[PDB]
Amino acid sequence: ADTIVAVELDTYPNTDIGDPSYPHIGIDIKSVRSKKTAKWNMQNGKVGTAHIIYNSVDKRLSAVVSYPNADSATVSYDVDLDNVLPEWVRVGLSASTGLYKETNTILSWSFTSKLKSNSTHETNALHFMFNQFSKDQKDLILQGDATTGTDGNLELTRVSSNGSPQGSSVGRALFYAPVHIWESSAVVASFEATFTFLIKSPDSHPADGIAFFISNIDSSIPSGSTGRLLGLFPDAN
Ligand SMILES: N[C@@H](CCCC[NH3+])C(=O)O
Ligand SMILES: [Ca+2]
Ligand SMILES: [Mn+2]
Repeated sequence: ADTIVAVELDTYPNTDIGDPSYPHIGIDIKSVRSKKTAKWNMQNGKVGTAHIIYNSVDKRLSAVVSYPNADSATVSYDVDLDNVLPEWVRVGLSASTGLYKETNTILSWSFTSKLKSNSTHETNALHFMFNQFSKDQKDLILQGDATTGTDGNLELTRVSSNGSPQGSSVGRALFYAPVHIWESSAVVASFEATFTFLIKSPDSHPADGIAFFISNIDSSIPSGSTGRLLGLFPDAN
């Protein structure tokens, strides 16, 4: 019942649900079966950076994911998000572990949304930036196992004191304020997101991934959306 648009950093290849046979980045429109993917040379224990951009003129959602000293991966999909998402949405980060696992640590997260009308000098805009997350983060909605304040970080999935990730975990953080991605007099609407992330696993096979998403405002973690479903989807349709 939730409507989900997402960019996925999928760390575990579930080839039965259309994943390529490698860690990849994907654009997901209302399904975990990415409309478009690109190989991603994920680096266990390194701080990666994800960038997501879109506008209403190009109607192209794109993402680039990089680490220091490495080539980047990029993926794009032509989609009019005004025909997918409602006029008001929330934006968030989601992550999961299954029988395979990893830390899903967010060190920073920023977002900008702009609606520009045909009115002279009439931009509407939201921008937030989190470089340091705190124990009691009132401008975030945390769902599932997501916690804030450990080392100034957002831990999307469960991690023990000692610092090792737990399997079968799922968590999300959504920005408190609803975001307006369309208005009747808009001539261009754009958003961008950036997050930095540290995926570390004691295992050779980490799972399952991190996603930036945009949903209906009332979105919650669907049942059984641990593991391959990334805390985003009720199933693999
Ligand atoms: N209180 C919930 C969600 C509502 C946010 C209110 N500041 C949380 O733990 O994130
Ligand atoms: Ca997967
Ligand atoms: Mn995938």
